[PDB]
Amino acid sequence: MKIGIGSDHGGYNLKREIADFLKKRGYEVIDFGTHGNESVDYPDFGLKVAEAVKSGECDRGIVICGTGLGISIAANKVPGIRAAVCTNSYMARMSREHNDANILALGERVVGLDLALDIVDTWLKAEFQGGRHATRVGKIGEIEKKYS
Amino acid sequence: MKIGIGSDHGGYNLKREIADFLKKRGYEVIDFGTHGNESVDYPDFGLKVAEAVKSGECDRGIVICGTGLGISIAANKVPGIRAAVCTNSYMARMSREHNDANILALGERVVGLDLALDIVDTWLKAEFQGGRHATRVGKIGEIEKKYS
Ligand SMILES: O=C[C@H](O)[C@H](O)[C@H](O)CO
Ligand SMILES: O=C[C@H](O)[C@H](O)[C@H](O)CO
Repeated sequence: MKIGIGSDHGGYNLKREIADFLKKRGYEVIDFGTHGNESVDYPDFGLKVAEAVKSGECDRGIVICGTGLGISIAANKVPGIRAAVCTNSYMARMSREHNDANILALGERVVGLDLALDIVDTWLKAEFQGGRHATRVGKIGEIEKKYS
Repeated sequence: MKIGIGSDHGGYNLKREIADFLKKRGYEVIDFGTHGNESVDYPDFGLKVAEAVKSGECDRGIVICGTGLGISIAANKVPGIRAAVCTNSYMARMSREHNDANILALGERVVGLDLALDIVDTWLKAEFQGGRHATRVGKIGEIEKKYS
């Protein structure tokens, strides 16, 4: 499965580390930048990732900034995107099992590298559980439809 | 200022504790439910708080579920809303300083009571820094306008 990855300059080093981790594990990775330490705007990169997931060019995405917060708020503006800011593996698992998140958000300034790899590992392996969780995900879809 | 709060059954007990904390400090609190431990759907209560913040009936909102994830994703579907899921005081502070978050999201199954009160304290007292952070909040606005 193809993973889209993106960051601002606040998530760029952790992005390089996760790109490396993902390839070693045999995922195909599309990197939407940013491509250096220059100051950039997290919404641009959140959008590239979220649009790639929306359009099926990626199956899922990972977005990284200092805290994860800005880039995932932005990613969540896109209809059909469910971006989950996770700071431990329990949140990562539930974001798959309950919320069927198709974007994982991370904060390079909040979680250390090995904690972030545990989180990414957990999230890639967890599976949506349907049932009442599909019903609730539909109700997120109803919000999107209301403001569309 | 007036604070809207809401939860699903997974966030109901933390909600009661936070309401009590906020009153004690002299905030006006509008509780949007849920009002018991019955199984409910986090988007309904996310929407209620998010629409109250948007309509200016509350100044800011606090939304609570098991992880904070579902309710914050749903709250983020409403234009003009910026819901931040925080698991520590640092994230809470940055979410105000950088992202100008007007909803705090919490997970009752992730953060213990006194940590959650530390996060709420930090979040209520932090202030938006403007500047380049305003520019980036406008680019979040551009995404909402694109899918509007
Ligand atoms: O929420 C966005 C991120 O924290 C950004 O990396 C910081 O603003 C870096 O200045
Ligand atoms: O993201 C929403 C929360 O995890 C909910 O409280 C749980 O699904 C409770 O079943």
